[PDB]
Amino acid sequence: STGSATTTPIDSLDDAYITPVQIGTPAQTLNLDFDTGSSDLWVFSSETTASEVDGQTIYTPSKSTTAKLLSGATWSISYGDGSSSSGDVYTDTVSVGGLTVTGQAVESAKKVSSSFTEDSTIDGLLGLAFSTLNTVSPTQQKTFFDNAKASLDSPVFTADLGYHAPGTYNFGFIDTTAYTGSITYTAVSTKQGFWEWTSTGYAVGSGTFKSTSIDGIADTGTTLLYLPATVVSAYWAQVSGAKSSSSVGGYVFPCSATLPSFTFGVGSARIVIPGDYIDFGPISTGSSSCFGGIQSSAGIGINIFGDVALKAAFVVFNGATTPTLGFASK
Repeated sequence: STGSATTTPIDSLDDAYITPVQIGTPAQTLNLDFDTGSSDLWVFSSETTASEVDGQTIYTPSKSTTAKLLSGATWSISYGDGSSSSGDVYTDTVSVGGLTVTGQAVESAKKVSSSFTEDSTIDGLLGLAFSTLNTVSPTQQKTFFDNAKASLDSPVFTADLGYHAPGTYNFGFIDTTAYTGSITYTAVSTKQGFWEWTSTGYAVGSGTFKSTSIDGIADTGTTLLYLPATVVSAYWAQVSGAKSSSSVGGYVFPCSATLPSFTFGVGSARIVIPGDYIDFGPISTGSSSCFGGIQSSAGIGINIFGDVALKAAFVVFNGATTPTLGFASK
């Protein structure tokens, strides 16, 4: 089997992407944030504290003929941005782009933090990291991908995120029309539960490539590219008027600037992030100061190849016995 679903930016900055997902019988369609940096599929629901729901579409398990409470199971998650959610657990039929999993754990939110309430466009998350990170207790549950895997034509999914435009998540096949050139594959460590890999270096604009190992994660659920302070300083030093602002919370630059590209290495291959992808717009409405899309990972504890990086590539998440990541230009 295979599945193919369009993913759409939630706003004009590509802060996140939402993908329609069918849950239950008859189908209830919710727009979920596919997150390769976590491993819980959780949704706003009929059980979510009413004051914490503001415009989201909710899952109502009592209206689904295929829903069943996983008795005694609970979940609780907190994300890198400090947001969180928690609740109880159902199993139900879940379909993404024509690919159906029966008995998928659907984590029903009883409580969500303010950032989720305030984002009317995201009805929940669909985690695509390794199932070892799943937060269900007492017995951890499998991700949608883990459950689908044995049914898939090939044990892969691909992320093809758009710059200010829709893109695609495919399951079970590689669309050879969706990228240019070849896909370069690189090793993955699952030791921390992430799609963790080692970039071979970077270049700033037309500069020479610096060969240096940068360990990080491929994370569709993070907006920006977070890299070591050395790398990030070298980038912004090439932008007139750029500086790190503690009051704003990162590097800022004059909105009139022309940003250099940023190249990262994947083995002997190279992915070029155009300068425009690094512009995240005014720091506040009407400001002539703009926020950078490449920021320091110092204090996160891990480097993160978030959407700024991933949307410059066609990315293969290979869930074979020995997992790997593939990157192609597009």
